[PDB]
Amino acid sequence: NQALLRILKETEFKKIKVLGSGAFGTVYKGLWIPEGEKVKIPVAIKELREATSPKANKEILDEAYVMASVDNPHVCRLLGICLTSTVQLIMQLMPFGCLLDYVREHKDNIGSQYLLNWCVQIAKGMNYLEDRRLVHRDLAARNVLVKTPQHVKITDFGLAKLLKVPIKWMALESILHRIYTHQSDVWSYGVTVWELMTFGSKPYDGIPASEISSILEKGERLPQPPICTIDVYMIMRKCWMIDADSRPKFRELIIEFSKMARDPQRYLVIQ
Ligand SMILES: *CCC(=O)Nc1cc(Nc2nccc(-c3cn(C)c4ccccc34)n2)c(OC)cc1N(C)CCN(C)C
Ligand SMILES: O=C(Nc1nccs1)[C@@H](c1cc(F)ccc1O)N1Cc2ccccc2C1=O
Repeated sequence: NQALLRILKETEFKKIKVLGSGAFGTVYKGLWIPEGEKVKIPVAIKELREATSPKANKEILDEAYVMASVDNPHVCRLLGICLTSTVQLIMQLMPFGCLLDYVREHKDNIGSQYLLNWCVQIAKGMNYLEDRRLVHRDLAARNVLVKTPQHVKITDFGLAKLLKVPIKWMALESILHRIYTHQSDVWSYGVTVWELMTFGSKPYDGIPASEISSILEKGERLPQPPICTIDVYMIMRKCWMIDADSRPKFRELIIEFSKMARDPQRYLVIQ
């Protein structure tokens, strides 16, 4: 469906300032000024480094059409694309940033209701992606954007396969065998929840990435966050089982966290 994706000209968007760096390009804050329109729309612009992919623009545009057809409240959608010597991707701006920086900036004012609400919404977005046969591969708190404090969306899924490796978020079968499934995303979701329950701590802080596979093979896992009760830590612990098919499904994670969101004081102990 070609109509869903905007083909932009260089004069239809302007970069204002730099938001951050991705794995393959810089993300800017900018304005989208559609031709023959009286609108100037705040957007996020990601410009890929030139000649970083082997695929030509014809194949990259075909892949971008898929990213422009997702229809879910908790999943980001590609708005436009500009095909010059470099590819430039345009998306709606999320004014509050990524969820990792948000829980760090607002650590003192975040209660149990917010945290369990985020776990449900992320599992809903991931469950929609599994239904659409899309594998994320890079699910982390840095890739969960905040449109408003209680409305989050998942971004940058399928980026590796559509075109330096995030070891501390990957399932063990992905580290050892380069296998990426929807159950492989369940592992990363478990780490993402761990980032939120610790209010943005770094997983395996101080441990080199080359030792991570040895640590997981020994049986070590991320420690229990202090605010988590035993019922909450066991779920994220089950996301880290060696057998990917013994991990919980996203449909089950939605139900488990939704029930806890009914009685948030019973499951998260926050001062
Ligand atoms: C933790 C990363 C982050 O996203 N930080 C911020 C994001 C903002 N808005 C926004 N909107 C849509 C898409 C993105 C985006 C997507 N990708 C892949 C990104 C990579 C790096 C950075 C942004 C990316 N971002 C935003 O708008 C106000 C602000 C921030 N932060 C918190 C400001 C940090 N920076 C200025 C130092
Ligand atoms: O554009 C993206 N992120 C951005 N952040 C700031 C501005 S754009 C990212 C992406 C966006 C989205 F809504 C959903 C899934 C995604 O994978 N995509 C899409 C795409 C298509 C073809 C080649 C590269 C990319 C690529 O990197």
